[PDB]
Amino acid sequence: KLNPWAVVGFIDAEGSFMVRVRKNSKYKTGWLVVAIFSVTVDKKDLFLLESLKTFFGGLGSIKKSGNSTFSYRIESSEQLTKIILPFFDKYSLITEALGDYLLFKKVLELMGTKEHLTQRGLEKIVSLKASINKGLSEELQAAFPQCVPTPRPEINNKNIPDPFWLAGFVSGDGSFKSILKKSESIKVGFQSILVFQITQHARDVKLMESLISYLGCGFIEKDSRGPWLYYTVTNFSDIQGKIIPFFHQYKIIGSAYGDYQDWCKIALIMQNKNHLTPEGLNEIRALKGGMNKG
DNA sequence: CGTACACCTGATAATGGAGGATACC
DNA sequence: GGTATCCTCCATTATCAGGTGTACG
Ligand SMILES: [Mg+2]
Ligand SMILES: [Mg+2]
Repeated sequence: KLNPWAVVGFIDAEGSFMVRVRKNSKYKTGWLVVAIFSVTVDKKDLFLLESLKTFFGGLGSIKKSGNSTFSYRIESSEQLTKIILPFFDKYSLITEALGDYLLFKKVLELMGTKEHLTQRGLEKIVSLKASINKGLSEELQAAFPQCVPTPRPEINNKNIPDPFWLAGFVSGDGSFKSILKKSESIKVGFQSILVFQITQHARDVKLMESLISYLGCGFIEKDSRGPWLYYTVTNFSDIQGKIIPFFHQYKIIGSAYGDYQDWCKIALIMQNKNHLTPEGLNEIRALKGGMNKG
C-alpha cells in the first residue's frame, strides 16, 4: 500500500532506466533493442519489491540479482509503454534521473512504431542510449561511430512535488544515523548523536538546497573528495521538532521504516536526558545494534 | 560537561550492465 | 526465420554510512 508520490520519490533515489542494444544476426539490423525498468535492493527489502509489483499492476518480475540482492524488473516494451510511461508522465521524477527517464521514453516511442527494426531508428536509439546513465559501451561506440549523443534534457529548478515524494526519496537515499562517539568530557565517556542525512550527487544541488527551507533545518556539506552532498541535520531540537514529526506523518517505506522507529526510540531516551547515564547509554547501544538487520 | 557543526573515509547494496533460453508470430 | 521476453548471472563502484575534532556556551 504505496502512495504514487512515494514511489516516484523512491525511484528518484534507486530506480534504473536501461536501454540495451545487443548484437545478434537474427535481427535484420544485426541488433536487438531492449528497454528495462529495474529496482534492485537487498533481500531485507524483498517485501517492498512485492508491493511495487502489486502497485504496477502485477507486472514484471522479481529475481535474484546478486548474492544478497533481488531486482524487480519490467522488460516488456509493451508493458512499459502501457503502465510505466503513463505513471511517470503523470507523476514526474525531479532528480537527474528524470533526464534518463525522458530519453528512455523516446526509445520506447520509437520501439512502439517499430522504428527500432530499421536502420535510421536504430541509429536514433543509439543516440538516445548515448546520453543515458553511463553512455555507450566500447562495443556500441565502435559499431556506431557516426551517432552523435542526443542533447540531455535541460529541465530547470524542480520543486518537491508532494511531501510523500520526500518520504520515498529518503527511503532510498536518506540515513537515520545513531552515533556513539568517544568523549573526554561527557561523564559517561560517550556522546550520543542523532544525525539525519540525505545523500546525492552535486548536480542536484538545487534540490538539495531546497531541503533546508522545505524541512526548516539542516545544512549542506560537500564531501571534499568529489561531487557529493550530504544534507545533514545534527541539531537535536530540529530532529525532535521537525524531522521526526515529518516522517511520522509521511512514512518511510522498506525496512528502513524499522530503523526510523528505532532512531525515534533513541531520541526519546535523549529527550529524557537518559543518554547521559550508563543505563540509558546501554539502551541506546542495544537499539543501535539492532538497526539495519531487517 | 555537553552539544553541534566541521571535517574524514571505506565496504558494499546498488549501479547498470551481461548473455543464453524460451516464447511468440 | 525474425522478433520479444524471460531468466540467470556479475564486475565494479558511488555512495551511504560510520566515523573523529573542536569551538563554544
Ligand atoms: Mg540512490
Ligand atoms: Mg540509494
